[PDB]
Amino acid sequence: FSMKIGIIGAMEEQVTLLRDKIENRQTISLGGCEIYTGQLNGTEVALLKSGIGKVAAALGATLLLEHCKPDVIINTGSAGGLAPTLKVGDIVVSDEARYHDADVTAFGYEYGQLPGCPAGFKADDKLIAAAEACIAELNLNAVRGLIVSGDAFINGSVGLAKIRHNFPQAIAVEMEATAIAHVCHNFNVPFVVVRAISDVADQQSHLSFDEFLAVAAKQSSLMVESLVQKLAHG
Amino acid sequence: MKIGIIGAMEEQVTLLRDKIENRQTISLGGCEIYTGQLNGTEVALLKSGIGKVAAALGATLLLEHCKPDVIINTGSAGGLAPTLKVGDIVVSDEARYHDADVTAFGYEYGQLPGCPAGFKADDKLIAAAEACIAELNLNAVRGLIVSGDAFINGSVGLAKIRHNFPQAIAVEMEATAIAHVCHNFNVPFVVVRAISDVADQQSHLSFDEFLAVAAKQSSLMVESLVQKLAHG
Ligand SMILES: CSC[C@H]1O[C@H](O)[C@H](O)[C@@H]1O
Ligand SMILES: CSC[C@H]1O[C@H](O)[C@H](O)[C@@H]1O
Ligand SMILES: Nc1ncnc2[nH]cnc12
Ligand SMILES: Nc1ncnc2[nH]cnc12
Repeated sequence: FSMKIGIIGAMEEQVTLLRDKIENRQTISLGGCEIYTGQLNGTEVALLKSGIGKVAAALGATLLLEHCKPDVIINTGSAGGLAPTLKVGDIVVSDEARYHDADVTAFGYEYGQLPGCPAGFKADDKLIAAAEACIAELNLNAVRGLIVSGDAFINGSVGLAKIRHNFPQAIAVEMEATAIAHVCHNFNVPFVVVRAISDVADQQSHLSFDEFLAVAAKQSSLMVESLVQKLAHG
Repeated sequence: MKIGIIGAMEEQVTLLRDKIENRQTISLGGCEIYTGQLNGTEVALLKSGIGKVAAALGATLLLEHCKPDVIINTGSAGGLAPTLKVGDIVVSDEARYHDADVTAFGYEYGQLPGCPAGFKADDKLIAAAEACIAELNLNAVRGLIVSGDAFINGSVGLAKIRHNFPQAIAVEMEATAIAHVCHNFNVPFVVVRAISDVADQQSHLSFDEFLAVAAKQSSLMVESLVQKLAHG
């Protein structure tokens, strides 16, 4: 009864459903980001709409941490599926997060790793578990694994193949997860990514994203709502 | 007036950290902020770490806490403009991401949704920097600086930047992130960095050889600029 859960989403459509569910909501506007406070099923939450990309997410994650001091962070939104058994709508939960577009290999850093940072960032084990519990209880299809981020919308061709080559175990790709993980790592705050698949990152990813965002928002949202419930009670 | 200064590597901010008097260190979000005076001018120097997220994070803490009036981003860079040479100075007219790509939806290459395609550095700050470059007889170039989370070492990487930004004068890894954050906070900025390599196949070796040189030059520039900004 005194846990505050931070939730971060990039686009308005990706956070709109959850924003409308917040009881006693209030709006805080800062650094070009918006933070909704209130409760979601009796649980105190702080929902930030960050904007797209690594820097936007970092700026927002920093404002959320520094200002709302949430206990854990859940990054939601959509993603391009890379793992074979993923279909539009299915859930992906992060085990870990890595930048697919960071490269200081010229200095002997592991591909994806930035100097001063670990090669990848680990999601909180308990958060991952509660998320798997929800996945099982809602009976949805999900895959747990490495999620990779970059400042590009993958659309097949070279972009896609480079990622597949460098991160064969990557189960999905998007644009904010690793930045949020990087910031939480610095603030020593537990995180977990729970996203719904909107496309498969090929030549059709753009059209698929357009046709299925409502579906990904709904599916990811249901999971987040359920995860907050699960986390604060069980 | 308080001038905020951001640099990535310790080696890149240590000379400046040393001259700060009435010095205090604040440790937060895994970044260090050194507040005090640099030759009579109030400053806040942040060692951010390498890359866009590291810089965005550091910049946000700096702005949201020390509330500087302007931001000076320093450090080094890979020369792209034909006349640049190790030690030379590049000044930002503007900064753009060379690795952001959401063109699949119609944004300009390098542009992220919700942001202008590029971020303009402050005219006054640019003018002051040019006056210092002139007063110190330094060889410098002004123009577009492109940032990315990759160290450029010729080959395909360099080719991609030549192709999307034939006009870029230099490449590095934090500038646009800092510009982006200053944008959201309405804080003017300017980038002043020294060339440590020319981003070719030997950039790694050259970065290694001229580490110190870069640090000294960029530092000298920053001290002069701070001074000019605060006392004419
Ligand atoms: C419109 S670019 C794709 C967006 O959806 C996912 O959440 C990505 O991370 C990005 O925010
Ligand atoms: C060690 S990778 C190159 C570094 O020097 C420049 O300042 C870049 O921005 C990065 O911080
Ligand atoms: N294909 C893709 N690339 C990047 N971010 C995405 N988010 C959802 N689909 C994506
Ligand atoms: N070649 C290069 N690429 C990226 N950042 C740099 N900083 C200095 N040289 C660089």
